[PDB]
Amino acid sequence: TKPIVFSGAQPSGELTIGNYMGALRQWVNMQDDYHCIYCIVDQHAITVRQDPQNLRKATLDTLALYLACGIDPQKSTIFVQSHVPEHAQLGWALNCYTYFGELSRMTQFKDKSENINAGLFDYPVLMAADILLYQTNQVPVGEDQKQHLELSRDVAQRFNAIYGDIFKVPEPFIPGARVMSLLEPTKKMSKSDDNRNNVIGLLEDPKSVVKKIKRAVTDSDEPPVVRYDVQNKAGVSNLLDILSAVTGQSIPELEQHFEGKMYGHLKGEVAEAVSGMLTELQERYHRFRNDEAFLNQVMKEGAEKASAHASKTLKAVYEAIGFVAKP
Amino acid sequence: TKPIVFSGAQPSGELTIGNYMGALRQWVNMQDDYHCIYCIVDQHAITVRQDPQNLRKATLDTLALYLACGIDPQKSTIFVQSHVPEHAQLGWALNCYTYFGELSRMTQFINAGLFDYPVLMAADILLYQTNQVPVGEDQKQHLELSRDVAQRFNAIYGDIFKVPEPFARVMSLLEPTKKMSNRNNVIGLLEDPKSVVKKIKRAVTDSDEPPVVRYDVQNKAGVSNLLDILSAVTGQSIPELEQHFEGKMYGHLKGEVAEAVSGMLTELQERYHRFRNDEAFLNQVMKEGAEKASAHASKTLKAVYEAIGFVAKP
Ligand SMILES: N[C@@H](Cc1c[nH]c2ccccc12)C(=O)O
Ligand SMILES: N[C@@H](Cc1c[nH]c2ccccc12)C(=O)O
Ligand SMILES: [Cl-]
Ligand SMILES: [Cl-]
Ligand SMILES: [Cl-]
Repeated sequence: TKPIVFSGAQPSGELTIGNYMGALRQWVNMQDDYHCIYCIVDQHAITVRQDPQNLRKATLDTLALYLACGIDPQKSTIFVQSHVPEHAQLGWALNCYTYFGELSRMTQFKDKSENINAGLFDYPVLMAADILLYQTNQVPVGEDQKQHLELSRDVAQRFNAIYGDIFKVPEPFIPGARVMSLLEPTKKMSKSDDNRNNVIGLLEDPKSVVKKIKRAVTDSDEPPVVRYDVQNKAGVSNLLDILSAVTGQSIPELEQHFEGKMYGHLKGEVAEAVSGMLTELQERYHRFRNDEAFLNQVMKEGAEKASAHASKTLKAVYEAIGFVAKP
Repeated sequence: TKPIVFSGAQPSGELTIGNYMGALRQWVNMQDDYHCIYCIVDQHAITVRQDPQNLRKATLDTLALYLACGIDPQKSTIFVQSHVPEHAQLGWALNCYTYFGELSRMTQFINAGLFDYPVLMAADILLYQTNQVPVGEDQKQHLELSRDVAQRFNAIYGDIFKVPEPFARVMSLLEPTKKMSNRNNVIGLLEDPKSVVKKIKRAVTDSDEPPVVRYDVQNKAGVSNLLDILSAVTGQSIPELEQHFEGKMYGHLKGEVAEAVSGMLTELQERYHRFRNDEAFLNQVMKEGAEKASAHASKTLKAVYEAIGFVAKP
């Protein structure tokens, strides 16, 4: 039986080449060997105040972007969280099996903190419901969500001890390419960066892409030497890693290629490689994003697959708890 | 048209005549002056540890008992809370418009459900455009939170919610200064006439010599409470009962109270056992009640989701 993988996607409308070449692009090629579920978590998004029109548009942006990256709605389950009522239903039930102190001591809650709302406090529980609803075996998680996945595992184990093996206990599972910040090559490229000159978005205009890459930090070696050395030449190594990730050429092959050349040549090839990659992705993105009837059909079928799987686990949860079954 | 009243009923099943003749019986008679909604709140019940079988049984007990008292599932909306997903859905959304300090400052307030259930209660009420909510003094603070959250959300997004408003003296048989709510203080609605008469016989009375059937809450609390119970059941004003009991002792009063209470309870109990043992009938009531409740509630939930900025579920 295929492992079940659950991934939450904030409706931001933004991904970086780091997110894509590092995580998503590889997952696109694993949709046949895993049961991949992608959930656009608009219910988590409103734990911070959102402009309503931006939220709706960014939900569709994110959907069209995942489709353009290659998520196939036939092979995978992709949907909008609020379209599947089971997420909020199980979220409430798991509140009653979650300790108050488990939530009050979350780093995200103290790091987001009297002008705080209960959704910021409670969103770890909704996250646990998102995962446990689908008998999830694996969850891709960054270091910042690690504490949240641990709670989901603790709640699944706590519930199972009381009522039987109802939930699968999820595990972290992070498999690709190493993409660092353009002006700070010792820090991973992050979509949350304040300095946007460190980041290349998948939907960034190609003109701005070449500009940012030409600004990418390199070293003061005289004469310049294009070789991979992360400790001494972090900037040059980062550009080599990005170029290798886009073109498939190995680092040694690129080194021989740039023997005797300046860092400007490396930046030039990186810029046109990345720009070409974003050009292909953006052609697909605009096709999908300007056909909102297609997007609606994807959302409808995705939510129906999601609800059909999710309601099996919710019904088992309600039976164990002692709710009268819905006729 | 008719104002909407929302009432949450905990799945307990063991109501007293104080509950019935104080609140639920008048409620039953108001089903055509109001659009009455009765929600059996099993999702609130699990904020404290519940035995699964007892929770399931008590949910059905409450439904059968409310029907037996005269709640009409065609005139009113009666349903089990967990059968209507819109309650949890709006419950989560309203968490994001509730201050954490509002919940921590709650007097009644350990799992997160016990901390967060006031938000779910606000969702329960606001889903149905509720005008009035009958609340005990212990829930007054909860109702005020629901008003604050509704006004706060409306100020941000427009007038989506209606701001709700708050909407027979039966005392303990052994200590009549406290209300009937030690089961010897209590007369349950599902209590056989033999048990009812025995508890009423043990009801405290004064020591006036000669004993007098007169209403006096200061000096004759026990006798007055018995006159209150009889007045509630028969419909006779207390002064009429005083004239009727002139020259009679407290044994005569207690015998009349027992006969009247048991006569009322045999009607309710015959209906309760007919409904309670008919699983198909209860399933039909819960099914139609959930469908009515969801159709009403989905209207508010869809407006909330549209205002907030969610893509509408296609
Ligand atoms: N909290 C996650 C989003 C999320 C919700 N549910 C999830 C389940 C798995 C992974 C991520 C998620 C984030 O901010 O990124
Ligand atoms: N918590 C309430 C039940 C309830 C839930 N939601 C409500 C809304 C209105 C009135 C009561 C309720 C009680 O214990 O009685
Ligand atoms: Cl990131
Ligand atoms: Cl460097
Ligand atoms: Cl009471």
